[PDB]
Amino acid sequence: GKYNLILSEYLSFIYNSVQIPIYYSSNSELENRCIEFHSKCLENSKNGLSLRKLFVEYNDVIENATLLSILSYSYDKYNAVERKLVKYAKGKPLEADLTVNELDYENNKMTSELFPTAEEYTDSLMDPAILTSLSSNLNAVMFWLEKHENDVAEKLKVYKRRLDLFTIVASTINKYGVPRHNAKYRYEYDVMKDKPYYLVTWANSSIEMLMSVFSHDDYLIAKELIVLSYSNRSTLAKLVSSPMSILVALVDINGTFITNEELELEFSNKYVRAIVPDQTFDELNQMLDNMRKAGLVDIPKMIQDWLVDRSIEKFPLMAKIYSWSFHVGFRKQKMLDAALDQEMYREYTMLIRDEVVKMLEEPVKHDDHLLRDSELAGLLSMSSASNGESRQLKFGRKTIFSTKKNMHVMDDMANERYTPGIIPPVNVDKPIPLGRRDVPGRRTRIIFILPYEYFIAQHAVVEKMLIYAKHTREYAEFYSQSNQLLSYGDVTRFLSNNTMVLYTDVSQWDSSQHNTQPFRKGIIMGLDILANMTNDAKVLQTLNLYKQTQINLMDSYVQIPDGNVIKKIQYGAVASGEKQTKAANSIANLALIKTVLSRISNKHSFATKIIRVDGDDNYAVLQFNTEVTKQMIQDVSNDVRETYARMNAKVKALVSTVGIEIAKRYIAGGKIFFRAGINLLNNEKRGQSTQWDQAAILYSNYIVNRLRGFETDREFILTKIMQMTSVAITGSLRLFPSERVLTTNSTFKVFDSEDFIIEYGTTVDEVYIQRAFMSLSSQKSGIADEIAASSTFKNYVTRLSEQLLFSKNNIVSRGIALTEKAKLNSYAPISLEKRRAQISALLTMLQKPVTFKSSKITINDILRDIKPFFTVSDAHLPIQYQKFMPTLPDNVQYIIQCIGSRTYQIEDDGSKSAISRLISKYSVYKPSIEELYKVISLHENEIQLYLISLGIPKIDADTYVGSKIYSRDKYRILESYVYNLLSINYGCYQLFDFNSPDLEKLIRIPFKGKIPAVTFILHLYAKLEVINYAIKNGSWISLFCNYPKSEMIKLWKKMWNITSLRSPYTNANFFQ
Repeated sequence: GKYNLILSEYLSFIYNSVQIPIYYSSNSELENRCIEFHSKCLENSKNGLSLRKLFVEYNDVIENATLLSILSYSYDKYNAVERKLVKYAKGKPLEADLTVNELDYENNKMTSELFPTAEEYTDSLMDPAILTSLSSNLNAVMFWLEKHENDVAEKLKVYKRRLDLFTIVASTINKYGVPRHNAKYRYEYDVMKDKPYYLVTWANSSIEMLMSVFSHDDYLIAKELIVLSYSNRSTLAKLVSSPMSILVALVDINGTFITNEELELEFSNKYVRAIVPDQTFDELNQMLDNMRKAGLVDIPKMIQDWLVDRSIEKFPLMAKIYSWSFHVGFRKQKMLDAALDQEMYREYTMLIRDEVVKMLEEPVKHDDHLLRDSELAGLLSMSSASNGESRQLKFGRKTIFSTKKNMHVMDDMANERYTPGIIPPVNVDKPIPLGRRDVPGRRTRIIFILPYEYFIAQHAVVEKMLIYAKHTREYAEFYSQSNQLLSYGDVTRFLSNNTMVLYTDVSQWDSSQHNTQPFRKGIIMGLDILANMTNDAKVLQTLNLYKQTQINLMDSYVQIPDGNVIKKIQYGAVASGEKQTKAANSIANLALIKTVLSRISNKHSFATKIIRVDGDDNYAVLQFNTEVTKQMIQDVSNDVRETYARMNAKVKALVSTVGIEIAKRYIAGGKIFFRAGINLLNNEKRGQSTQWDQAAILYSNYIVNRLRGFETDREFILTKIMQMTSVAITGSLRLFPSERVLTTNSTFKVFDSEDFIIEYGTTVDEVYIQRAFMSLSSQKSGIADEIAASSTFKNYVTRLSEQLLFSKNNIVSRGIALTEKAKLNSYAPISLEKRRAQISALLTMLQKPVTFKSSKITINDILRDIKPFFTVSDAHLPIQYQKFMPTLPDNVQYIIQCIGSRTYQIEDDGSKSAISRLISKYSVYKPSIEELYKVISLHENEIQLYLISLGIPKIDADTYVGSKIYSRDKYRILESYVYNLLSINYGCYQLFDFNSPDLEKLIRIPFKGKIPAVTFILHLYAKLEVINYAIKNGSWISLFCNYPKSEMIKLWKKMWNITSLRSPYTNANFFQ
């Protein structure tokens, strides 16, 4: 409820020249009052008359109606930012030390000194790539400063620390003025030329950090980072983060959580003595010395202080610094510099070849259907296919330019130019265009943008590969529905005073030319063995074509931009951009550690408890037949590094007995930690999302950081959302959506009125508003239709269908057409028409609704029914689980202490149902949870046709439609679909154990009717209600269900007619 009020203070703060609160009500008479009040308000304003009496005269509308939005008319130039900033510019501007960076352009020189002409200029190295302005961020920060001006006690100190810091930004920015942005939120050469190139991006990173400062430690860290970042744009994050890799090895283990035979977390009071060889301390000191040499003082001191005792109790600071380092910004170099960095592998290539065969040995011999119809699968998959180059297309009677692979396939199929049998060359004749990957602290990487022939030639095989990984534990990232908690648990498991954990960073090795030969050689060698396992023409061809993509890649060439010219150098390293990138890289990293561990054994005798490959890291737990000593650790560590060295692998390999550190997570003191370094006011690249989507993404990012240990003041986040979600009617009229519009569960939801708690319309006004937004959920797109009617498109839909279906499929066919129609929204013209349509509708929608014949049922409606049948009563749950994830906020951590947490993902796609498995056994088609949901709920006779229409044998189709499993699936599909609509796998909930015995007690549900569907939703609704209460109140409640038996049948019917909601909030979770 505080959002609507904060919004007014902000608008009053920004404009000082009128505000017109717009209300609405499900009630008819009240709504007329709302209409009258709005009119009188506009009339008084357009006469310079007070609205004070009017607010009293319409107290009823203020008190009972729902605020829809706040109208704002201001006749100013918005140049107020220039004026407001001077009050804080009373400081000494920062002076960029143009000596800290290797590459000259990474130094905060003057924009002109890097681009003496407007024709050579490019924001490609500092572009915030976000749909919000630096001008806005400044306004937001000053607004908060004013509000917390008279604060007292500790709140004042927070204000004090922030006021200081903002002065640095204000002083430095004032020296050159505030960079004015254009409509596309892009900063041009005219504004930028007379100012430091990295000025704008730096301001965003600094503003973002300072509005996240609370404690004195935050201030110290933010101050050092904000100041050094101004000149260091390439090693600050790496320098600050390097120590953590060693620190984890230091903290002793006093009680930790492990994984048991049921793959679930379980507390163990075990104690493990961290044993660190003297040499490790030197390595740590060097990292510290380097930090000091780079101008860092406070941060190095803090680590140094921590090093006296190395207590897990005072470790939060080390973690806080580690997360903070990323908020400096991304390292955006020049394509060329990024690209430029680029007998013993006998064992290594052998393992890769063998691993390749195992993953496909069974599918190939049996003559798996997918492998046979692989090419068809690739076409269906094209949607989830990585982007390609911007080609010249022609649909129907028009010409366009698309970068989507599916569109290239349509045009190519039409003009008889579609030839998947022929896998284009990627050498000097056909140079690979290049995509990039920008991350904080690490060097920029390139991405191959190969033609679709490559994806199709690879999709089926990789999917089969991943399946093997799914049931293989070595592949931490893929194994089961497992989350990182299980991986965390596996390491702690065996840790004892006679075992040492060996972690290794291998990110550099993936792009090592030394690596590329053994790599492709191993995959192909394996492919040949696979071919010698079958005779199937379909299988051998798909198996063979994959072999071809590897050979073309063996010698690839790249189009590296160098100014306004596109050079072409011979690339000889394994870059990413393939379909097998993630899976193949995993196979290689695993092969690598297997190879290294095998070599070291010749000297030391250990036991391989576990071996793991997870992303850009790999690790293992070895057990020795004697207590581990510093000397033993030193010997194993040296031999490991030496072995990696012999293979010419630039990798960072450490050894410990208590912790580990890898890109996705780090374990220190038995506890689990996840870096909270997601940048907020600066993005990696520019996409095609809207400001609203971006606002929801920002909130989403804010939530993940907060859960991980970095908290940006919510008031600031709220203000940004206020700026980003606003809309302009005229040049002086800007409309700001209210809290209800923004937080309600609709197609326009941006955030939760209360963090970690998702609410659902529990009032008539909310339901009234919810239905209205849905009406204009999907808008028209003339262009999108032109192509839908285009022959080249129709043939495409029909061609795919005529290869999948045997009999008469329309349920599947209707889906394929609509799927494609949507698969075109990326193409700017189509999406752009949609946003404009959505906005105009939204502008009027905010004004007047009423005419909407509701008939669609959503999750909101089902819950709306159940609520009235639950009797609440205070209950009590004692804290019994020790905190294993320290950074978690208190309210969220409290739930875990009482009910615990999980280590798995809840099936929410329906893949675990028999029907889905059966369709997979015979068809390459992949029905969604939504389609399966509609299909399972059809008449037994229809299900038989649908299964057969997809190639399913009649004996099998008939056997299932009756079997007990078919009915069982019915519950599972609905259960899977519902979990999906409840975001049970995202946000905060994904952490909680919804089957906690402790939570289960608080739910008192008498089974008046043994109807699996109704019993399920009532229990889940009860669990969510109880948990949300704990999250917001710190205490518990017990829920008793007295749902009518007669009513249950009505409800059960409603359950099978639920419409899924699409929104920025929804997209934001998926975005993660």
